[PDB]
Amino acid sequence: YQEPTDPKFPQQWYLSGVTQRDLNVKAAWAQGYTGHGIVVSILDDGIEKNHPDLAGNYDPGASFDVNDQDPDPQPRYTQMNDNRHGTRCAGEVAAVANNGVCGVGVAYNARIGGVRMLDGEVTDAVEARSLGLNPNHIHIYSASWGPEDDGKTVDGPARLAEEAFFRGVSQGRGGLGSIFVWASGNGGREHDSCNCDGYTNSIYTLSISSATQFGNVPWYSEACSSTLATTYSSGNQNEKQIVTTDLRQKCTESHTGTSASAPLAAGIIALTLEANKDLTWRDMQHLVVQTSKPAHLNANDWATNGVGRKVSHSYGYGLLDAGAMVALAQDWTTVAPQRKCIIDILTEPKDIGKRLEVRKTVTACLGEPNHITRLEHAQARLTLSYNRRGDLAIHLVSPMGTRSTLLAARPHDYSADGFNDWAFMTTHSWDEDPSGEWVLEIENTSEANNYGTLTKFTLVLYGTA
Ligand SMILES: [Ca+2]
Ligand SMILES: [Ca+2]
Ligand SMILES: [Ca+2]
Ligand SMILES: [Ca+2]
Repeated sequence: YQEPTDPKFPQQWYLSGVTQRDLNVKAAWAQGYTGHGIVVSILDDGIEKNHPDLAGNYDPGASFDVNDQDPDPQPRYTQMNDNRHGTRCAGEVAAVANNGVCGVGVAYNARIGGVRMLDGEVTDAVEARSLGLNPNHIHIYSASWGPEDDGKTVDGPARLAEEAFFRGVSQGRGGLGSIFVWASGNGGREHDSCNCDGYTNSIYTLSISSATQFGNVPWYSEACSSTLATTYSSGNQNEKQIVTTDLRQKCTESHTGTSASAPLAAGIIALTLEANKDLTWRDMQHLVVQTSKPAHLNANDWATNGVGRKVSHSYGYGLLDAGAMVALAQDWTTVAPQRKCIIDILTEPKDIGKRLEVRKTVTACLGEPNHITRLEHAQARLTLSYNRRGDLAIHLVSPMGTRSTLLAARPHDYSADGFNDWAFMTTHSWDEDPSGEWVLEIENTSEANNYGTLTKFTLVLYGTA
C-alpha cells in the first residue's frame, strides 16, 4: 500500500490530514480496505458517469433515472449548475485514486452509481422507486432530501417511501438490509430541529451531521436526538471545505453543508462492509455507536449516557473513525433479532400550559417475546395541540437518567397544527436497559401565555434481550 498520489489529495484534509483531526481513513486503507466489492448509490440530481475521476468506478447496476424513467442518470446542464450535487457526492464516496485527477473517494475501489430523481417532480412514488433500486446489488444508499429546512416544517416520508425503507432494511441485501445513510439537515440558520424531518428521524436511516475543520458546530447544523454520528464538512471562511468531483468534469474545493457529510459516512461504511460483508443494517448502526469519537469536537451539550458513552445532539456519538470501524467489524458478532415493545403511556389527556411532566414506570414488555433489556432506538410518538408549535421544547429521560432533547424551540415555527402521532426518535440511550421510570417533559420556552393538550404518548422501544 502507498498513499494516494492524486493532485488534490493533500487538500482533502479530512482524509490526508496529519494533525490527528481527520476521519482516520488512511488507517483502514493501510489494513487493505478501500471498498472493493461494495456498491454505493447517490440518490440525488444525477451523476456525471463520464467524469474522469468517476468513470473508472461507475456502475450502471447502481444507477437509474427515475425522473425520465430510463437507465442513464446523467444530469442536465444549466447555467446555475443546479444538478451538480450528485456528482459532488459520488466523488466523496468513490472518486478514482492514483489517476492524476482531483482527489480520491473514501472508498476509492468501491463501485459508485447514482439515481437521478431530484430533477423533476418528486412524488412519494419517485422516492420509493429510488430507495428500492436494485436492493440486492446496491449495498449502501446516500441521500440528503427531506422537508424544507425553514425551521417551520414537520414532515417525512409518505406511505410508499416508508414501505420502501422497511422493505429495504427487511429484505434488501439478501436479508441483511439496505444501509440508508442520511444527512440530518442544513436548517441551522433558521433554528431547525432535525427530529421534525421524518427521513433523518427514522430508525431506518443512519443519520450524519457535520463538524467544521476547527472542530466546531457549523452555522448550518441541525441538532436532534435522532442523529448517530458526524463527519467533517465546511465552516467559516478560514476553514477548508470538501474537495471532490464537480459537474462538467471539474474538481471543486468548495462543496459545503451537511449534504457533504453523508457521502463521507457512506464511504466509511463501504470500507466497513468490505471488512465484514455479513454486517446487517442494525450491526452497522451499532458499530457507529461504539466507535465514533467525541474527542476533538466542541459542543456545549455533551453528556454521558447510562452506559458511559458521550453523546451530543449536534454530533451524535461523535466523529466517524474508519480505522476503528473496520477493526471492530472484523470481530463483530451479528446482533439478535430486533424486538419492538409498544407502550401506551397516557390514561387521559394532559393539559400542557406552561409546563407538563409525565412519568411512567414501564417493564419494557417483561415476560413477553418482545421484552427488551438492551435498547437500540426509542421513539416517543406524541399527539398534541398547541397554539404556537415552535415555543415548545420536549425532553425524554430514560430510567438510567439520560436526557434526550426530542424537540428544541424553533422560534420561526408559528404553526397551530401541533403534532399528529409524530414519532420523535432518540439514539442517545442505545444499549441502556429501558426498564423503570421514563419522564417526558414539555415546556413553553416563551414568555407568551401558550396553551394546548397532550392527548397521546406512545413509548416505542427497539432492541434485544
Ligand atoms: Ca436519463
Ligand atoms: Ca483521482
Ligand atoms: Ca431540517
Ligand atoms: Ca435516522
